[PDB]
Amino acid sequence: MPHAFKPGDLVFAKMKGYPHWPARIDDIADGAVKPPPNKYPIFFFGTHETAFLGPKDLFPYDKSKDKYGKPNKRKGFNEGLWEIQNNPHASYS
Repeated sequence: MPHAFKPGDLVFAKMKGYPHWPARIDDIADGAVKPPPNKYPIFFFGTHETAFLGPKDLFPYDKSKDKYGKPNKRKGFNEGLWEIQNNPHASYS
């Protein structure tokens, strides 16, 4: 059975006006800004942007990749597909 989301989990993350996007649940570094309550820090592959999202917008990668893991015109997306498949836990600073 599923657990709660934890840092390192791989997802497609959905925001308004964008396709479901390859992403990970990030850790929060010591001294870094924490997310609001009930929100997780989402690192978006390819763009390397962070947003704060709730579970309603987070689709586990394994289950969802056959639907969402296809090339997209949007800037950073295909780069994001490479990262999530090939080095999803690397530092992208």
